[PDB]
Amino acid sequence: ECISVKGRIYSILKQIGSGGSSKVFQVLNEKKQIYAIKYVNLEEADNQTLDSYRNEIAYLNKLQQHSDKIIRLYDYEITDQYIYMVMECGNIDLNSWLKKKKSIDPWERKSYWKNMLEAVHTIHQHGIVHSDLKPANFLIVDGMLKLIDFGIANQMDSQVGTVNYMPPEAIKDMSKISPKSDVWSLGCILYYMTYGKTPFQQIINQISKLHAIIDPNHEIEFPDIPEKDLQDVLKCCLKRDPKQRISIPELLAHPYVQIQ
Repeated sequence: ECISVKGRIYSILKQIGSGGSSKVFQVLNEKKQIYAIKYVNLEEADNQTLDSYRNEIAYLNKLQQHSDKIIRLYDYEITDQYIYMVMECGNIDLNSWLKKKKSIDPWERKSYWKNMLEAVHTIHQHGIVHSDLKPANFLIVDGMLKLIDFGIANQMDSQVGTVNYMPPEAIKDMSKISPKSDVWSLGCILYYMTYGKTPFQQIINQISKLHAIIDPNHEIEFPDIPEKDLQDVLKCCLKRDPKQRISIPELLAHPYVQIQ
């Protein structure tokens, strides 16, 4: 049918998904402008769960002003039973688009990489460490990557939670989860954009994958390519020791990102 936020009326074009029962929709306001509206049901949420949603909502609203690589939260209404959020409506999340794409335009990969670092740098400036980045977390809005989520709301339809992007600090640390950890994941994303698979995607035993990820003897292949900067980038993010790992400010001054 049709939804009203705060005021304020919206026709429902489609449903982008069921969280669930978070439920995203393609919607249209009175001016027939397209937004994305995220309904969430608080009916059965507790202290910390609720307080995590508030917190993510809180940052998303504040971090608006610091970068345009964060998804626009235009307006939102929240009660004791639910949340509605009016948001920037994208074209397609990165993960899906990559599965479709057979291989990417080299210059487009560089473009997204800049978009990615930019958004993640922002949240890092405010002392947020996402710690769980996948292509899924990025939305192509008008040919441009935007981070749609800060991984604060860590609580809620197959089993599809991959450890392909997990940094080795996480796994040894059983502290050391820092922004460097976020670099590790971003490396994997580019690596996939670069080479086709993620570093340990070929291994299929989750338990091994882990042992592999944290084992220095296990060496990631970096097949030689035209873009030897891209290779250099890839080599620096996937350095198993955080200290040895490169930082995002340093990545922003990298020839790969800066030189054409």
